[PDB]
Amino acid sequence: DTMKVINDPIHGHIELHPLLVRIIDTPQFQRLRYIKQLGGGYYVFPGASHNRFEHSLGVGYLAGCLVHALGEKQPELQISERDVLCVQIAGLCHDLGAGPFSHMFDGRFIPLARPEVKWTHEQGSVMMFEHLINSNGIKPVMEQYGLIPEEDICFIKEQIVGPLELWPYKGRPENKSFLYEIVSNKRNGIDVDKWDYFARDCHHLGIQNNFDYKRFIKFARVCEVDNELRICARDKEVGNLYDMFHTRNSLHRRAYQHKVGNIIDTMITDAFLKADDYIEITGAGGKKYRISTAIDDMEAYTKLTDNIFLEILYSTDPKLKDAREILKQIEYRNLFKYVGETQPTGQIKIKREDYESLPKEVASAKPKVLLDVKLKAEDFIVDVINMDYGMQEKNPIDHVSFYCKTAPNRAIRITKNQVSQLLPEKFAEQLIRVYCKKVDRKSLYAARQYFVQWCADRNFTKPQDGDVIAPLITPQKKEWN
Amino acid sequence: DTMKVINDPIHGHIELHPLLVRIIDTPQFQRLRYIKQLGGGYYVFPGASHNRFEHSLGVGYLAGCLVHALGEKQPELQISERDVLCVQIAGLCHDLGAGPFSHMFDGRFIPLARPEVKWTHEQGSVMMFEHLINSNGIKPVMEQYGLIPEEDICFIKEQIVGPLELWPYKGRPENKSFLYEIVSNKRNGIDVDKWDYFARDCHHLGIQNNFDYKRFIKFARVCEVDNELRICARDKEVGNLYDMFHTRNSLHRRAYQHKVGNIIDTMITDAFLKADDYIEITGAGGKKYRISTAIDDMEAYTKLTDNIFLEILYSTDPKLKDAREILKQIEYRNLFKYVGETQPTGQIKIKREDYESLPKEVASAKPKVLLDVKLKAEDFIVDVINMDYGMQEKNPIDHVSFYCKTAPNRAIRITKNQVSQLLPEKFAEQLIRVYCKKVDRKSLYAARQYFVQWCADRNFTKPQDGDVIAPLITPQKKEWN
Amino acid sequence: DTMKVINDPIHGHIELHPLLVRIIDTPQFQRLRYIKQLGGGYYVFPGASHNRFEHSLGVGYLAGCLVHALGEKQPELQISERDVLCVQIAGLCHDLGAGPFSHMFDGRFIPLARPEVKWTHEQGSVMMFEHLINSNGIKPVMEQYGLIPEEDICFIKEQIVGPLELWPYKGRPENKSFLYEIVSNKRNGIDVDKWDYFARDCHHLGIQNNFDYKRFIKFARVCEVDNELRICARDKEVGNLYDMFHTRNSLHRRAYQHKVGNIIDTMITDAFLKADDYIEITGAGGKKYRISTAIDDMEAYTKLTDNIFLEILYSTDPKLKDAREILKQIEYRNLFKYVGETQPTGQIKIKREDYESLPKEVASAKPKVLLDVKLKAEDFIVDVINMDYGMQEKNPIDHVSFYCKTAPNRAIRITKNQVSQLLPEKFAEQLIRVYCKKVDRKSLYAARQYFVQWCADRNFTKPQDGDVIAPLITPQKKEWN
Amino acid sequence: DTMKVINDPIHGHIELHPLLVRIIDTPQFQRLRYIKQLGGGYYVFPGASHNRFEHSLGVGYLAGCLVHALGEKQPELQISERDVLCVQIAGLCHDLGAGPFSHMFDGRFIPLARPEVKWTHEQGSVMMFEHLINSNGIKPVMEQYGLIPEEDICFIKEQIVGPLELWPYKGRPENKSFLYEIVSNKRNGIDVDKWDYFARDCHHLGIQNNFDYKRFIKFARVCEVDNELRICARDKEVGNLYDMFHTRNSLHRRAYQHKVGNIIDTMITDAFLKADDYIEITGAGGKKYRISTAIDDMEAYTKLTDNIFLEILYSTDPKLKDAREILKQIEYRNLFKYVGETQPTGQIKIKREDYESLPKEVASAKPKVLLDVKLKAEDFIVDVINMDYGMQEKNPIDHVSFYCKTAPNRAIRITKNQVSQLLPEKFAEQLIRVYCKKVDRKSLYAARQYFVQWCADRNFTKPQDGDVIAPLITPQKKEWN
Ligand SMILES: Nc1ncnc2c1ncn2[C@H]1C[C@H](O)[C@@H](COP(=O)(O)OP(=O)(O)OP(=O)(O)O)O1
Ligand SMILES: Nc1ncnc2c1ncn2[C@H]1C[C@H](O)[C@@H](COP(=O)(O)OP(=O)(O)OP(=O)(O)O)O1
Ligand SMILES: Nc1ncnc2c1ncn2[C@H]1C[C@H](O)[C@@H](COP(=O)(O)OP(=O)(O)OP(=O)(O)O)O1
Ligand SMILES: Nc1ncnc2c1ncn2[C@H]1C[C@H](O)[C@@H](COP(=O)(O)OP(=O)(O)OP(=O)(O)O)O1
Ligand SMILES: [Mg+2]
Ligand SMILES: [Zn+2]
Ligand SMILES: [Zn+2]
Ligand SMILES: [Zn+2]
Repeated sequence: DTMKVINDPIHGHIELHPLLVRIIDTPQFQRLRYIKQLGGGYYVFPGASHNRFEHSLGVGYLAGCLVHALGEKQPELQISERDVLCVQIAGLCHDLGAGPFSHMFDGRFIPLARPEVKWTHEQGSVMMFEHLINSNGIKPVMEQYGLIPEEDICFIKEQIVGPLELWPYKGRPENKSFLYEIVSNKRNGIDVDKWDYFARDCHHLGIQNNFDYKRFIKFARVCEVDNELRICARDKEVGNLYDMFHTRNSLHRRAYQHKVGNIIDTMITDAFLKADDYIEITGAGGKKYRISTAIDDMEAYTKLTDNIFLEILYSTDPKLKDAREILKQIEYRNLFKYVGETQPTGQIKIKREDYESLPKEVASAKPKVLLDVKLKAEDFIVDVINMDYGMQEKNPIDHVSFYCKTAPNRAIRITKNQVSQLLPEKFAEQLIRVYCKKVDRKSLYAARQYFVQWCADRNFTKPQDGDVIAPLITPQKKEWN
Repeated sequence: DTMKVINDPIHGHIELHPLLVRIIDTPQFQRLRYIKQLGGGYYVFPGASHNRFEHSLGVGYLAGCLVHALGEKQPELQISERDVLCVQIAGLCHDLGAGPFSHMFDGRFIPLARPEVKWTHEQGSVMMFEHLINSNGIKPVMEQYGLIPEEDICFIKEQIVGPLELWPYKGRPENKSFLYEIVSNKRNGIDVDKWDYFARDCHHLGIQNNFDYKRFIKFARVCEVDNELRICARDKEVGNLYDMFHTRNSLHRRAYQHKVGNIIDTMITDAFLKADDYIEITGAGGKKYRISTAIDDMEAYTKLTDNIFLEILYSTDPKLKDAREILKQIEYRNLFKYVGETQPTGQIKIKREDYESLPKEVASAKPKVLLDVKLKAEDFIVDVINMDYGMQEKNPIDHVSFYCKTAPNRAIRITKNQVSQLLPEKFAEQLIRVYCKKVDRKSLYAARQYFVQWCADRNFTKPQDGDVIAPLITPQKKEWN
Repeated sequence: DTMKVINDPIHGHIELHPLLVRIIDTPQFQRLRYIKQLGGGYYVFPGASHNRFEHSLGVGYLAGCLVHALGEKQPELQISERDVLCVQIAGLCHDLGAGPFSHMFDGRFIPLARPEVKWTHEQGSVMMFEHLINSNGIKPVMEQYGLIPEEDICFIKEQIVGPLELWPYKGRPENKSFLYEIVSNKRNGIDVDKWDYFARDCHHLGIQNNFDYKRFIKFARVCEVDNELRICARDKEVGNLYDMFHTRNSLHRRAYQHKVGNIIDTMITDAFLKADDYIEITGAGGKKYRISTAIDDMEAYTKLTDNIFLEILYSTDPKLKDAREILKQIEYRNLFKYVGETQPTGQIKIKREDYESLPKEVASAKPKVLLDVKLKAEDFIVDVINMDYGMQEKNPIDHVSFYCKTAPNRAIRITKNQVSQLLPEKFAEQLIRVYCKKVDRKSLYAARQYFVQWCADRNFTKPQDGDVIAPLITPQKKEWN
Repeated sequence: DTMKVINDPIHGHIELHPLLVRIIDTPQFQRLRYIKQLGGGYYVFPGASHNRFEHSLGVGYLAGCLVHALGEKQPELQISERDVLCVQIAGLCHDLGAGPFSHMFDGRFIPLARPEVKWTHEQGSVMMFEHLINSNGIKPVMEQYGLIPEEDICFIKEQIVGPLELWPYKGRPENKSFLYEIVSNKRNGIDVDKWDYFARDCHHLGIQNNFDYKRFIKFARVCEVDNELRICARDKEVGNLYDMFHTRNSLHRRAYQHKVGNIIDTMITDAFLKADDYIEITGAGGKKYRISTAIDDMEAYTKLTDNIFLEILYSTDPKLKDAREILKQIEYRNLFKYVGETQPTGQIKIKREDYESLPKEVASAKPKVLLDVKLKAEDFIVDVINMDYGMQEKNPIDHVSFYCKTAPNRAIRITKNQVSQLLPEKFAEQLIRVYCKKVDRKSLYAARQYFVQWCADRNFTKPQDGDVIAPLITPQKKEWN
């Protein structure tokens, strides 16, 4: 069979090898048509209707581009078409574990529904990949195209999830180390996955992207670093790399962590939690699963998509009333009310196990103001957001290797002070958003008082609108004035 | 409650008047989030994931822009903000009647499922608008903002569907005739609906748009034409108008009538037909409706979206197997095979009552060829496509009024001969596509022989691949040599 | 000496081989930075400030892209590194013969200044290329990078200008005929030169076209046609090809032949004609040349760019007063006034021999109206423009070869009747613009009367604004209603 | 007479009031067509051929957009069409004082040619505006459109250059203070000039823009701040503001201060210095001026554009030989060699009085390497570049006023700590680039040794490629290891 050409609004005309086509045309891959890339973000940015499917095509394409470029500039690397196909397949299949509304599912729902389990999106992708391969007879097509299914399937999985557990990989040896930096870069976070979603999300959101992946590809080489051949960027391109991470941060501030988008993800998750006992998804054998248990059976998970939303919204069963009602309130735009935003000060970090107690803290605050209404713990929502450069408190550029034009095969390192003094001094912070479920004027007022008092007691930052929303609280706070 | 700003990737930041927001935040309008603008086109162009929702937003916005422009350039027209709001509401609500997969529903499915009924997309939009209004207490909100519900609701409906069936409109008199030309121009098809979907579809498909609606708006005026005030374009802009329709035609040939997109629409429709007896959609009172009859109850139709596709796909009920299988074959990319394309010659038009007889005609033919495998009528699909400039055989530019720079309040007409000799000689044609449901090598060979013989017998145009797919048949037709 | 990466707003990051860089960094090439691509068009479209330099880079690049794609899809063509470099150089240098204001120079100025000489842009490019090579010691660099200067220099020139005097080319044999279809396609006009200026001019003008060269490249193959290996397009891409020419026509209608742009080209050409005796350009040995004779010495022509405009504009010598004044009137925007536009009918063409005589005719007509101030022939300008599909009366798609997917190695032909009846029936037409050098109210009125009467007498098309500018004249002609 | 529509690739179709058209169609304004926006940058980014003309149109337009938007949103500000016209004219004319290659002229050339005179670009623009007005009879045209020349010309000048001397402005009273923040914001640098060149320069450079000015305009209001009426942004837009300045910094890093671009500006400046004694520009009365003295006579400065470059390049006079040689060395791409880049450490700032002594410091350094060639001070170039957020050491966002959704007319302040911990800690830094005029391998090696030795001695930052370009020097510095 022959190659297919496909037209993508981001990358243009992409060539798809017949093996890739065989992989794409399976229920396991096509399911990605029914999962929105940005989930609840679509309910704030109406252009964001794009799905995981097209993004996956993009990542496969981009993975291919990088490996190809590397190969043509450096034939001594012995990059084979087999290598190219494996990196392409890895890029294509990286997101196969996506659940309903993408990262709402693994980031919000599963942690609340199944706290005992260790679930990652990537593990999901490996399992779903295995299921695709075994359910569609892919191994003989792989062999037909020069792949060796054992090592190569191992390699693809390793590209997606990391080492399956000092060279920890089995799919490829150290002299092909660079191949593991293409799809998901565990070392510094610089990969083609990011490059695709920056561009694609920007295209759909109506926000413009300022990162040029093509330039990066032009300037990329492979050099020896610690007895492995790794990808190195050109030294003077370091500025661009800092900008890339800045871009990432910007996209999170403007879109991915938009206050309303997040509150909508929250409400939908609440609906799924109230629906979990009663929704049935039929997997292997005819066995029944729940939304929270579909992850245990790939045939059921294959059928778990954004559809569940609509299944709940359109239901007539009384047992789903509660869930249904919540979704209906989303349609009427009767959302939880944003009360405010604050940050911790000094060294103070908030841990996830402390998240659960935060609404209790806010309601327990004691403002010295006349309050019509007393508010409870369940009236508040506290969303904690980690904003960083992808490596917690670390500078990812400290984990990038560079080359100089005068000696292109010699890897070097570049420190932050060698670049600019206008760069961040810290690379991680927390944003605390507080919302109130009671929508009346007085409850909202009260909630503002509770919130600002709470910020004052914990020495958090002064809310930007503090002097307007709670003028009796902010002045009696040494700093904030 | 204040105005909202929304960020659209096509138009940028749009202001939404609180009345519009009240209309948008209803189940009848939010419903459009679950219907793909281009339906089956998404299975060919992976960027085409956009839904009717954002498009309706865009059209409302642009209607607003045009009316506002007309108003600020010519205050003597007495355009009120009430007029602006009514025009905006009409733009927002024109597609309220969209069914699953947009024009697949009213264009393919409903005509086959219920041939006796006269259902149009627009009338559907009117009924759904009425339903939204009554189910959400909009009338007093309209009144709150200076609208007069009887006249204005009548006006909005008239803008969507035309005269509800001597000046035929009741919502506005002849001296505001131009207002009826903004949302859906029944006279020549030049309206803001088209502008939005050209721009938007081009953005998602990965095809670049070459029509400049902002320029058109800049050059628009209103002049007296036969005792009504109508929209007139600048004379010198006539070329652009021809180009617009050319653009329209291009999009239809590149995207909207794509051979695979159409066969996918055909298969989906076939599945919906096979599922029709068994799917239940709960409408008013709790009464059950089917996919083909949901159009009889707006409460039921509200819940009729692209979701059914998945409901059929995810089903386990044996009664749905047939339907299900069809959808599954789409997932495996086992589509009916494109055999070829031809056109009629001379004066010959194919009428709709004769569509049904075309596969039998193809199935008949005597290719005088080595007869491999015999094929039956039910093995063929024949799709007839009417390609025109929107007014059947008529030139729409003959129904446009122009003004010249030396006398901008004086309307004139421009004939085709006054423009260019490189323009089309005909403004309507028919396209005949033939596919075969038997997908094997020999069946395909056979189908090609039957098809070319059929083209020869009907004196149709010679297929482009004719000399290759049927080399024993093409020489027997002098005209083709 | 390594490759350089250069960033182009149209094509992105382009790689330039050291040989190409050596060619670029010469006075003969850098000269193209000082010559505007669209000449007078910048005085109508303020974004059109781009120069021939960047465009030449673009064409070199695209030429390379096409030949590389062909090579990798079909290794049996034996396309060498040398072939790629020669085609790139051809693209790079196809415009070396550009004169001040580009096509104003060879299209308007030289024919008026020296009607006896045979000057073309292409021959100018061959001459300038020879000069660049010889003045900068390029030949040994060519051999240093694997080129064979005699054969390859011949090949490059042939790519630019066509056969230097049956297989007429000496640079490459018939089995590489396809290489001659890349930079300048004399057979059908489909080349990378067009692709680049379509994209670039659109980028700068602020108008967009819908032609996708990248898609074309994806679908291009080389097949056998008449003992030649020629480039063939995929059959179903024929529509796009027709569209490509539509695009061309549109760009000419909107931008390249803009009425005001053309009148500015006319005025600048007049200033240059009036300046020719007095501007001195120093050529070889120190010999002096004029603007019209610099083409006789490449050392002088090297210094002949748009700069001359400013020299004339900034001059103080009385011998240049006339030239200067004209340019000054351009700065004050006192341009000749457009009076109107009309066309001839079907089978009769106006050939160059009559252009000179057209103003006398207009002034000669006797419009039965009160006109106080009579105009002479010298008060008029008549610009007639040939609009075609690039091959006079011919359909260029009749000269395109195609292949179908069932047999990609077999070239076939496709007729207009096989594609659509919505296409043009004719492929060439003439446009007549009339201007008046007298700019006062009464002179303008008079001019309108004369012009419309002239249209009436000659049975040309009715001017679009005819009933407005000459309401006393149009009633004498029944056909015009 | 009437308005003109003009098509700009950045802003689309702009309307120009007849007064603006009158101002534009003068030699003083049209002059801007012959001065490149980015000067020497065109010799690095080939798309950057745009001139000051189109940019000035853009700023006029945007100024109009902002004042207009403020006007419809808050009629209580009493913004008149007279105010709108005056702001448009100021935007239109802010750059009239541009010299050849824009900021090369006022930034490099004039300080070297005439260090005694105090010339700014802005004062230049004011003088040139006065000249335009007086030489073209603009005043009665101003009066014709409702403007009052005495007050209004003053207003325009004040908008460009600031107070010509409580409330320091005379053109408009304090209740129109916000009008002075539109074209050139002397308070915090947030103005429409920046918005336009960010967008335009990005469009031409092939760099993508990340700032959304339209969104800013939607969220802009006027509020009372410290007994003055100022433009305030919505609180939540604070992030966008920080990003805006980041964007600015990025544009300076990638394009405006590109090392090769700067060295090309440097060489051009030297050529102008060697040409100054010999080039003649004819000013008022017939008096002769130099490149360096043309600023003393507006009639002469009108004729001072990028043309001088070509005059020098095309000259034959022996007295200009040296100058000529320099330009020729640019054409052959024989440029001064970039040696390296470094920064001071800690609190150490380099003072401007010390710039001249730096090449001497570098040449005086004694690297312990065996050198063939010794270099002198005149062989080195040391470029010190101030990179900041537009207000030297200050955070400009500390000089921005914000408003909250709950009380849109109550201005507030927002501190850096209320926004993010990932923001710059410093807002100003110094960049030191070193180049060598000797271009042979050995001199370049030597220059590198001298340079890195100098960096070590001054305790500057370690050059990024230090260990590669100078491996015998870097180990001597503990701080660098
Ligand atoms: N004229 C066009 N311009 C831009 N994109 C197009 C055009 N036509 C189709 N596309 C898109 C749709 C697909 O995503 C991709 C490939 O389409 P296409 O070439 O029509 O494949 P196809 O499979 O239907 O034809 P075939 O099987 O005969 O090769 O490009
Ligand atoms: N920084 C941004 N840049 C571009 N678009 C944005 C940005 N932030 C949000 N958007 C989009 C999302 C929405 O479509 C639109 C409005 O967003 P936003 O201003 O955040 O409204 P909001 O309703 O959440 O805030 P508020 O109610 O306080 O005014 O702009
Ligand atoms: N950060 C950037 N982003 C986009 N384009 C850039 C950037 N920096 C430079 N450019 C452009 C300018 C040129 O057209 C092209 C090449 O520039 P550049 O990489 O700086 O080459 P260079 O010759 O100055 O460096 P070097 O010789 O050290 O390799 O890219
Ligand atoms: N069809 C077009 N599409 C886009 N831009 C155009 C088109 N035609 C012209 N332009 C540009 C060029 C100018 O910048 C601007 C105005 O052009 P145009 O409307 O033709 O002015 P004009 O002065 O020649 O006509 P007139 O004086 O008769 O109204 O738009
Ligand atoms: Mg809001
Ligand atoms: Zn991903
Ligand atoms: Zn529509
Ligand atoms: Zn060209």
